[PDB]
Amino acid sequence: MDRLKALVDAAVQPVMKANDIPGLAVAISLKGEPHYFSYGLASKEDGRRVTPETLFEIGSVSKTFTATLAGYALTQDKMRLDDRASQHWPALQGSRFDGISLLDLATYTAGGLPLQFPDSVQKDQAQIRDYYRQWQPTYAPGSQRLYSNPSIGLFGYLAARSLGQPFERLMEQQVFPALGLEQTHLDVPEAALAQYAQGYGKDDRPLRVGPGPLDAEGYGVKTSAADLLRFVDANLHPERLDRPWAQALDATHRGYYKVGDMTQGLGWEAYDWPISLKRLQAGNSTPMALQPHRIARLPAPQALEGQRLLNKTGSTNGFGAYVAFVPGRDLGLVILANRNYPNAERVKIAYAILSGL
Amino acid sequence: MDRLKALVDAAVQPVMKANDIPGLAVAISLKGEPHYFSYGLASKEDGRRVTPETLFEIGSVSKTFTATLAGYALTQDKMRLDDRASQHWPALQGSRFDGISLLDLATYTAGGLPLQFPDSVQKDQAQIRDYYRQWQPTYAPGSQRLYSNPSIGLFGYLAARSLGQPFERLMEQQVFPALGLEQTHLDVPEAALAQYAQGYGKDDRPLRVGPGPLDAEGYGVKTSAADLLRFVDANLHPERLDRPWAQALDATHRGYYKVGDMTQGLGWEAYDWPISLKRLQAGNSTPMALQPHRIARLPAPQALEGQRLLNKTGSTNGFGAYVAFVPGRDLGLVILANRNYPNAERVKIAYAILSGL
Ligand SMILES: *C(=O)N1C[C@H](NOS(=O)(=O)O)CC[C@H]1C(=O)NOCCN
Ligand SMILES: *C(=O)N1C[C@H](NOS(=O)(=O)O)CC[C@H]1C(=O)NOCCN
Ligand code: NI
Ligand code: NI
Repeated sequence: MDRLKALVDAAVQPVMKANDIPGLAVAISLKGEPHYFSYGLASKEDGRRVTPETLFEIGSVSKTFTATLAGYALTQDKMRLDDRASQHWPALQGSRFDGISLLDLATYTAGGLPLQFPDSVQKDQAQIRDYYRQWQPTYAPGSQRLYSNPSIGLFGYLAARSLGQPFERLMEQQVFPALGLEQTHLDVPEAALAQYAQGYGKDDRPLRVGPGPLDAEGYGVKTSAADLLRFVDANLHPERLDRPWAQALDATHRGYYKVGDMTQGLGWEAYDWPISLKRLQAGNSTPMALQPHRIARLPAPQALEGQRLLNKTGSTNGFGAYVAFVPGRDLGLVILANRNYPNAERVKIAYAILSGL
Repeated sequence: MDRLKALVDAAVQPVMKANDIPGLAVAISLKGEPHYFSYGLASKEDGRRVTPETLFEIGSVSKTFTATLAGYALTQDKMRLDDRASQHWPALQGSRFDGISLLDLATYTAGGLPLQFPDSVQKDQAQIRDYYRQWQPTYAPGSQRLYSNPSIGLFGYLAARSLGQPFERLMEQQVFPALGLEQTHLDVPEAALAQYAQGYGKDDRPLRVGPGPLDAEGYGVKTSAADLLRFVDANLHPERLDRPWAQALDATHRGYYKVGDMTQGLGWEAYDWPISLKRLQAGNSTPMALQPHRIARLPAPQALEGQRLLNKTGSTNGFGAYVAFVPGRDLGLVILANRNYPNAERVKIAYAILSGL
């Protein structure tokens, strides 16, 4: 494995140095076997080292887990993607969500739901409900992609409602276990807190993510490199799971439209593979997150398999994560850092590694 | 026996409906007498009905047969569980299998051998050998249980080598006949193909298991409900076979360590009986098959008899099998289906039946 070791060292170390990244865990799945590389410090104050068991905040990578729950709800015939959103929450009946579908919410095409909830919306059922009740669209549903936590957040919350339980309960009791995961959480238990890395912000201050409205659905997962690769491996081989959970994962591997080179799935975003580093970086750039883009809608849902790269970026104030896999090559990659360093740099590491596998 | 009929019907029918199972064969050994219940279709195409003679793929239940061959090798003083793996295959000498025991391989504690051979390893001796020669442990031997086909596959293969014959020949010529079995096969003969059920996959496609490296050892057995109950009955009363085969069966009823509620034997996995449905389901859950678990090693091997439930689950892309017995209550159960439906559902059927006996 010294060959893989040399490749990963060469990819990681220059970027860790250039971005002053205290700690970074890599997990690679190659030819059906895991490989771990654990760099630096989980905490600068007490000098705890990064291991494959260190817990990191993965931020928006959480959307892939949220998509998995929604996938399950489909397999159980509890909801359908063409359902009107308000079908699954009576409180929204009569609002604009009578005419917005679950698919629109999942794929950020509801009509201009913002990146975040207004700063005034606290983590509170009534305030979240009221926000959606009063929300006035900027566009007609299904025409403009605008990356949005309130959009996919609602999708996840409605999936939970369709299954008749809180989102958090379903994730902790059903989803994580069904995926073969045991070190993956929405709220890190007391027993595992010693594994929780410290995050380091823009100003080098220690930071951990605080609560917010629909945080669990949008950006709330904490996990290790080892457990996140287990998730990637389930995505590569959904047959490691029970039938309905295999089907749930399959549902997150279906593309609905294109923006530039990117095909939008549930949570996952896909690309042809190979693709240039420059194009992959463009798909993961700040304008992709912050600008609205017209969508090019596929005539039918497209299976995101074969020679394709499926990926997701995620950040919190103190953390930067990236996950990617190539279904047709059985390659899987996880890079978790305890600094929020640029998306382009994460893609740089991933590309250098994947290019050499 | 309409009373047993009422119990079995009530346990089976709802689960068949819920999981869209085309065909399911139940065989129960109660107080030393067999009872068969045969539901639905062995093939949806030609409407052939399930009978106690229908052949199903039992997947990982095959491991109990593999363990029995190893049990025989032990009785014939051809190998010992403490033996270094490479003692029984000179080709592995100089590899990590110089420091891994037969017991490690049998009980999935070699140090991180994966669930499956990499898809790139073909059913070929050289490729299988090279895989093992190049393999590097994630963990120290004897410390972590990670369920693995290459692991127990090697155990069975090495047992065969110790006896001086191919694994397939030993199973067909010696093991199956010794157990009184005539409808149990690694490869179904032409004469019996009309009995071989069609399997039905995740997507409802007609599926039968295809060849793979060490498939015979890990998951390759096809058998009927009647023949598999005959095997269960041999397990309940080993003294019913020739002395060496009685001893071979006894060897598979010895526990070496615990993980949660489960005591690990050779092939067989054991629990106290009675135990809650919830706990029995956890023992047969996805995290059990996919997560590494630190083992709690027993001071000496524990005889798996009296008030205990010994069981094994098994699946292929198109089939789902479950077998269980309670030595101290002389109870035996076989449930074979031609759909790979969730482990928890199989346990639900079995628990409902066993609790009513
Ligand atoms: C997800 O991690 N997001 C969404 C967005 N950036 O998109 S990404 O480049 O695809 O990750 C803004 C940052 C981030 C969060 O919202 N993270 O949650 C912590 C602050 N709300
Ligand atoms: C055995 O049937 N296995 C082992 C594993 N699941 O464990 S079990 O729940 O104890 O059965 C994965 C699936 C399955 C197979 O490997 N089946 O053979 C076909 C794929 N190699
Ligand atoms: Ni594959
Ligand atoms: Ni008895």
